[PDB]
Amino acid sequence: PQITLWQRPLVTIRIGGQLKEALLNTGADDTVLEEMNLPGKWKPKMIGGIGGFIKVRQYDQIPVEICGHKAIGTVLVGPTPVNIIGRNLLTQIGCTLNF
Amino acid sequence: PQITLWQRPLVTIRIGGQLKEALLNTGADDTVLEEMNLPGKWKPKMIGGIGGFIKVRQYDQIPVEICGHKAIGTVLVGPTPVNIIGRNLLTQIGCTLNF
Ligand SMILES: CC(C)(C)NC(=O)[C@@H]1C[C@@H]2CCCC[C@@H]2CN1C[C@@H](O)[C@H](Cc1ccccc1)NC(=O)[C@H](CC(N)=O)NC(=O)c1ccc2ccccc2n1
Repeated sequence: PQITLWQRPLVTIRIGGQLKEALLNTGADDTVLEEMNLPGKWKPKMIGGIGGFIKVRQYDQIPVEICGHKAIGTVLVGPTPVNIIGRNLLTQIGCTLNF
Repeated sequence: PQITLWQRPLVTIRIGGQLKEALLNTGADDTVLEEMNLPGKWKPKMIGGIGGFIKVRQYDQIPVEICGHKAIGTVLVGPTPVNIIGRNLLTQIGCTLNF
């Protein structure tokens, strides 16, 4: 589809069997989701942004469905105010910026 | 142009007479540049990111050129790990998300 930027780019995503509201983020390397109890092995990690770093748990090859499209990759989970879908997954659903 | 997301979406911008590199960011509402001197009166503001809140200097109605396209709006200057162009300026140059 085509998404304008007047409003925050919120879309519906399906992960771990649940449907969630995530923000499309060209400015995020990784994908960070609100704390949730996922199955699987996970390594500890530190990621930063404006304001500093926060510790998150890293899960690999997690199947995610973004607005109908299907992708699968790394997902960081932690103390975040919103679900951030980063470039790692955006590339997988053929998403681009145009102006 | 059509920018893919296999690599950080960086672009060259021109502002205050200088050139700086900036990350086109759809997940950001505001535009925050690293600490630099800009003409004009400025007001103290605070913004929150993933790592928390930070203090910034706000400049309104400032002209910015993003890959040749002109935009005029608020620009926040503070201690950020990188220069980011937000939705307030991306909308001005008719930028969208596609896939
Ligand atoms: C600029 C401002 C208006 C304050 N907004 C934002 O920061 C909003 C805030 C939202 C609510 C909280 C959760 C994140 C979302 C999305 N972000 C936008 C979002 O695009 C933000 C922009 C950014 C880019 C580079 C450096 C810092 C910050 N990206 C991020 O926060 C991602 C998070 C991640 N680990 O994937 N960080 C990075 O992509 C990133 C890249 C390089 C870095 C180098 C050193 C230190 C930290 C670095 N972080």
